Amino acid sequence: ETQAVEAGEKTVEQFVQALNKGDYNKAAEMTSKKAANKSALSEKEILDKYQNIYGAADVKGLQISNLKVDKKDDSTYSFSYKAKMNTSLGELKDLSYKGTLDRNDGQTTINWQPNLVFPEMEGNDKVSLTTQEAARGNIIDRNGEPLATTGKLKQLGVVPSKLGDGGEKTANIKAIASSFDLTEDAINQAISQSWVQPDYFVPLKIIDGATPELPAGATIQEVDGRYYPLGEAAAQLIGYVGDITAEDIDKNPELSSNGKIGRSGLEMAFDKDLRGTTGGKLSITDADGVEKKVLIEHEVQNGKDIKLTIDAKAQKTAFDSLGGKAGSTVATTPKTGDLLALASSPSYDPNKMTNGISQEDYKAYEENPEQPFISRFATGYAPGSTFKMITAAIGLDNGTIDPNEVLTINGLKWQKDSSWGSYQVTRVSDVSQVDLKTALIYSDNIYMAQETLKMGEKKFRTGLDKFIFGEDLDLPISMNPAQISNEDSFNSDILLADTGYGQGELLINPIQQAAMYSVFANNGTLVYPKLIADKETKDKKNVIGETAVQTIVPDLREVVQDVNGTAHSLSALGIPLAAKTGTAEIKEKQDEKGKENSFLFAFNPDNQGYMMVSMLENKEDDDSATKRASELLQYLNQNYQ
Repeated sequence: ETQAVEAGEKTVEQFVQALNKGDYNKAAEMTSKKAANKSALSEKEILDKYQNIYGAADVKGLQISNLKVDKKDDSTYSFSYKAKMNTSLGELKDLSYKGTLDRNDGQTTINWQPNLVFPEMEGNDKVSLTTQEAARGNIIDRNGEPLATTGKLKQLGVVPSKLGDGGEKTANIKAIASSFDLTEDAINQAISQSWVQPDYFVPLKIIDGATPELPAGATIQEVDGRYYPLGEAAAQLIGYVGDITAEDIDKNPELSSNGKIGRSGLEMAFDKDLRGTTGGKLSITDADGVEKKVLIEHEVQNGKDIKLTIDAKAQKTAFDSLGGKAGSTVATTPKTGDLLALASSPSYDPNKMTNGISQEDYKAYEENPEQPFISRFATGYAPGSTFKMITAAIGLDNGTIDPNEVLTINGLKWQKDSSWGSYQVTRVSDVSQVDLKTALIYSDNIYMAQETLKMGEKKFRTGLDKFIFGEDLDLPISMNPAQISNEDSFNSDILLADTGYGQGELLINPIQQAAMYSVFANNGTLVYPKLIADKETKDKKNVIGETAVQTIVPDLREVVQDVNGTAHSLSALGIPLAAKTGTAEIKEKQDEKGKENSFLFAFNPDNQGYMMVSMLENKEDDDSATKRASELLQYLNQNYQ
């Protein structure tokens, strides 16, 4: 009729969680009085020992197993268990702890001994901790410009002794809370931490913006931190870093209990390569410091740099050009696949994200219907009517499209026959006589719809299978493979027609679009995009025939040169351009009225030096991808020959 084991097991479990959370006072309180067969130190000494050892090594995730609590005599119970914990030098597994407990007046306490810090420690043994911190690698652009690196950050903090006494301190803390949007409790918790000394500086917040008037006690210090020079302009590509938490540790035991881990983008994708290995040594020594046991010993390894094909100026110009609207712009050197820019708008501040963003500003990002967190350049979209040039090329190669055949088209709408019900393909300009060249110039959907249907699904898919639908691109960016449609067959004349001018169920991301459109700058050879600068160029030959390319390209120049071309506004720039505009019209079940995406494909047809693909999502009034492309084009044309 005994159930004092219940309380026994529980005490050890309460002691351990107390240490797990760093409440060393609480763990000290659960220990027996100091005496020969009880605790070896007063509770204050005990508190201090854990604070100096466990606090310095930043011990977290202390977890036990095999908890056995057997009784030996009336007022004494033995205990033992296995455990692991994580430190600032990594995990510590296979630890065997053992001890006894004192039962008295209902309560049960721990007969503390040094071996409940670390096993085999005895008497006045000590712990030595040395740390060699490893610098996180930098993500740099094609010319070495920094995209993720270390920077000097403005850190607000207070010096307790300079805060005053009694009411004055309370008045100063109030003022700091106002001027910097902080809580009094937050500030007070921070000043109470044990490492703090009267004249020491205690950090409170990273100041991104001008520095307000500083109240007594408050001060700013420039400190090192991860820094993103392009800020939001490359936020989705690069991602951001955050504090390591237990969950990360569970998965990776080599992770330092305190440190930084990438949360998205390349920071995450290359986190192992960028973090390196933290060095140092945790060991037990006797009272004199003579090494007794080595618990952990690592050699420091600085992370390595990751060099991209990105051009930091193109990236910034690409992002800025989207004017804060929903959209994406991708730019490459089509002959090699180098990714010069990967812009997605809107975006988020990666510096605020890494430096402690409020919960409200974080939700406002995630809840924004325009989704600034998504990587639009890695998200599948219907490619729009720019895709007409792909359908055209396929038709020239298989002989179903004669560039000289002139179609008679009346009005802005057309259906094959009344089996289409109320559906009709729509074009923007009412041009009566339309051949391939005229269809490209005017961006005529009806012409291409008619030609696709004439071609038939079998020939059309035979051309499309030569591209990259279904392929997983070799890039450190998460994405789904492009698709023609949801199933293997369209099983619909309408869907077939629609896919020919780029709507229907096509889903291709801007990077994938750029890969496919590279055939016009490589005489029909497809060049796979690359992001890592040292990577070997990869290509696929004969995706489209040389003759198709040679026929379409001079037509694309007219898209710009011809007074009626849809990209004629770009001819005022006076630079060599082959272009194809497009639109995608998608259905609605909430606004009712459909939304329209606007696109621009452009490249230098004289030197094939650069290529761009840009989308303005849900364009308004007279905005277009084309009206925003001039600055990026000017810059690429000057620099990529």
